[PDB]
Amino acid sequence: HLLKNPGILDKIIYAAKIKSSDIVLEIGCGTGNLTVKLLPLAKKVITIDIDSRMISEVKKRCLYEGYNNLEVAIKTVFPKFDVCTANIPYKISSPLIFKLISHRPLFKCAVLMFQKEFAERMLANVGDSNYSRLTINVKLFCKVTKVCNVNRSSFNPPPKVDSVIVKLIPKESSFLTNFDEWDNLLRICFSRKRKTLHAIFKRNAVLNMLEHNYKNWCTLNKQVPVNFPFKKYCLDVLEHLDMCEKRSINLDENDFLKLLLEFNKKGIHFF
Repeated sequence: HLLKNPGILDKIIYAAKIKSSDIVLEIGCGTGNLTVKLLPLAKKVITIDIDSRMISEVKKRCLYEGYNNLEVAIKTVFPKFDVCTANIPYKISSPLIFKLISHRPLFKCAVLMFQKEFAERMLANVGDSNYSRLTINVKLFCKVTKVCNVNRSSFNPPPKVDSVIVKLIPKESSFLTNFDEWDNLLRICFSRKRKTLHAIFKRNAVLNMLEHNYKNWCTLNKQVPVNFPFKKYCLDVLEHLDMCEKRSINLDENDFLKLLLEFNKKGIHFF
C-alpha cells in the first residue's frame, strides 16, 4: 500500500533531477511524504489521487509547511509536465506506459515504481524469454534504467509483492514513428516470438491481411499495384534485410525500425 521509507524517497528525488523551472506530475500522493520533498524543488507540483479525502490532508500538510505551489490516472487528462513520478497499481501498469508514450508535449523524465515482475519486463534483455513487445516499445521511446529495488517491508502495511523503481528518459526522434503501425507490426511478430520472421510472414492469414491493406493503399493513393506475387513482394523485404531466419525475441528496436521502413517503402502498412 503506502511507501514508508525515507531512504527510498531520497533515491526517487536524486533520480528525478528536478529543476525550479520544472512542473512535476505526481500520480498517487498518499500521505504527501514525497509531495513535501518535491515542492521546494519543482516550480509547481500537480498531483492526481483516486481518493478525495486523502487529498485534503496532503493539501493541509503542504500549506502548513509553507508550500503554496501545490495543485490538484488513466482517465484524468494529463497536464503539460516536465517530470513525472508515480507509484503505479499493477492492473494499470501497461495502460500507464502506453499513456506516457502517447503523451504530448514530450516530458524530460519519469521516475516510476512498479510491481517487480512488470519492471523486470520493461528491463528485459534481448533474447531472454521475458523479452516482449512491451520491452521493445519502451526501448524505442525511452532510455530505461533501474533506480532501485523496493522490498515489501518498505510499505505500510506490507504487501505480498516487491517493487522496483525505474527511470525513463524520452528520446525525441523516436516520436517520428507512427505508433499505430509500429505496435501492429510488433503484435504480428511477437505472436510467436521464437519463430523466424519467414515463418511468421508466410502464413496465409498474415499475407491476406497485408495484401488487403496493400491494395487499399494503392487505391487511396491512386497507384497501380505491383504486377508480382504479393507473397514474394512481401517476403523479399525480409530477404533484402537478411532477416528471414531471425526470431523476434532476438531483435531490437533498430531491427524493427528497419523492417517498418522497408515494408512502408513498398506501400505495405500495418492496420
